[PDB]
Amino acid sequence: DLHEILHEAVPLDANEREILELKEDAFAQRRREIETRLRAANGKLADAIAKNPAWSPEVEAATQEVERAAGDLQRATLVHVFEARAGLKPEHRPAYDRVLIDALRRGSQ
Amino acid sequence: GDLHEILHEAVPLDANEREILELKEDAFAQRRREIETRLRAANGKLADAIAKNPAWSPEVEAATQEVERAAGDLQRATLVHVFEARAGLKPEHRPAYDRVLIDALRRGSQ
Ligand code: NI
Ligand code: NI
Repeated sequence: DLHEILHEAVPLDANEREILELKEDAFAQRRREIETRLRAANGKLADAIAKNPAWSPEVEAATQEVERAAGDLQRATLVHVFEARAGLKPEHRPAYDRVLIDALRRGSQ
Repeated sequence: GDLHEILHEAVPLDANEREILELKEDAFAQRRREIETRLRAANGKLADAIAKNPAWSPEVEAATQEVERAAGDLQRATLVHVFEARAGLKPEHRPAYDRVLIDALRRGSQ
């Protein structure tokens, strides 16, 4: 929810909004792509447990995919934070940082 | 809701099942706190780094990887707990537990 709390947290001029809108679509593609992997991995866990409620090679395999998809989402969200930052004018960025830093510090708790 | 909290609410236990699962539930709860601790420490590491140099530094790359690991750890740790809890259940009560488990998980496939 770092993406959510940062989204529209700082002002944006006309040209900043349009660039950050393109970056948002790129993020949306990557996110939906990871989200699909997560969904498929869950579906296979469903079949596995419904077949045999034990930690089978099926369960382990799907779990690693869930693990990887979970981690990929955290990295993708952080990368987008910096990508969105790079789309700001070199005088607006410190305002973006202060919200980001606090959002992390209040999450360090 | 969370799968751990979906199950905890949806499939109820008897008096004996709760007393039996008490030790294991406390074990998982403290395992979760350890991972939560790791996550918080990772976030403060990112906060301190960006404040020094708002960039993708080695400090940022390392902390992100720590976040990536802890996020994955929680998923596995939760799943292991799900099976551990299932073991301490009466054989008769397991289909209900399984039903909530499979359904809650099936929702995560859509
Ligand atoms: Ni965004
Ligand atoms: Ni539990």
